[PDB]
Amino acid sequence: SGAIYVGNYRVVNRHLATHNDWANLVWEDSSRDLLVSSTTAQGCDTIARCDCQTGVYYCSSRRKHYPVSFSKPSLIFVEASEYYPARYQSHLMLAVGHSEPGDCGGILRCQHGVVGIVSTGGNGLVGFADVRDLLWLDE
Ligand SMILES: CO[C@@H](C(=O)N1CCC[C@H](C(N)=O)C1)c1cccnc1
Ligand SMILES: [Zn+2]
Repeated sequence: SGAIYVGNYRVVNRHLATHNDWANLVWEDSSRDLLVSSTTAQGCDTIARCDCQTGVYYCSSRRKHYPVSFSKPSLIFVEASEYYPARYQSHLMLAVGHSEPGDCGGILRCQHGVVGIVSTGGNGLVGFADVRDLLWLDE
């Protein structure tokens, strides 16, 4: 679990969105595994606006933050899970690291701010849904 809190927005994995998220919906995209809902209180996270390929992510199944090198956002084939069939997920970045079911939502960040959140795992790989192109999160 986990979210990004920027401005009056909450960014979560679409597959983990709650009823309150759907009832206060701003934007959602199944192909990216992202959903954004509106919040009453202002958040403290800032979004990175950069081309970094190195950063640090939070892994809840280890209680640890790990430094990683990650690929540029791309269209990647992801295996069937309880939440989606096997399909192509867009705007996804991969790295080598631990990610098991429950780690979705952990933040990946670089020197400029939040880059994205954990969205996929297994086999010693972790995938992150990028948010750096969503410029509207800053206004
Ligand atoms: C977070 O890791 C899970 C994962 O990749 N999922 C399930 C949750 C939905 C993910 C997606 N974005 O399509 C895929 C996972 C699965 C299967 C095995 N190990 C780990
Ligand atoms: Zn950066």
